[PDB]
Amino acid sequence: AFWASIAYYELNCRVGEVFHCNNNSVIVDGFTNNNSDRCCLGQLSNVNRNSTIENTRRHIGKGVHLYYVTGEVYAECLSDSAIFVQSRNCNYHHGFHPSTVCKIPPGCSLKIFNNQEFAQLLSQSVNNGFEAVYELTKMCTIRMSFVKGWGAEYHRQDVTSTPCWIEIHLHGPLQWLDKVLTQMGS
Repeated sequence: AFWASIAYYELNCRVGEVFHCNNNSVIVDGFTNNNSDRCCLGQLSNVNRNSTIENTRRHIGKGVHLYYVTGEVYAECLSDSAIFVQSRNCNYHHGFHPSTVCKIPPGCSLKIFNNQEFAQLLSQSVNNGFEAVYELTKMCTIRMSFVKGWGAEYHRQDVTSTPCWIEIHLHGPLQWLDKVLTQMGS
């Protein structure tokens, strides 16, 4: 019923409740002043907040727009300020460092998830060990931050280093994975 679930974070401390998307076209903004399709970060709260965070939480602006189609996810940077994505899947696709972090230019869009490759990987690994088919678990979760980058070619080198970011859990890919592990024993 929910293709995914975005959990918002501030540095290393999670913030607000997990948002579940029962829509396919879901926007994640940061503006201010209840709303199905939109997931607004701006109406959230944190005390551990501060200047360094306050400042970034204003550049999120139009934020990001995630699209789920046919079993594939897309991300368009609606914010006047960049967006940084790290998807093991999106990477494996373009043959990137499996940990590469992708900068989606304001106005731009990128396919952070391809289901076809996934199902491929999955079956391509079932006959390759359990622990293998399991780490494919790491693929069902994408993590994107706002404004400030991280990982290689950045001062910040782990998402926890950024003032704000999200975590997107792809249930579809997670579901199968289980069903595969399950049948890998009985």
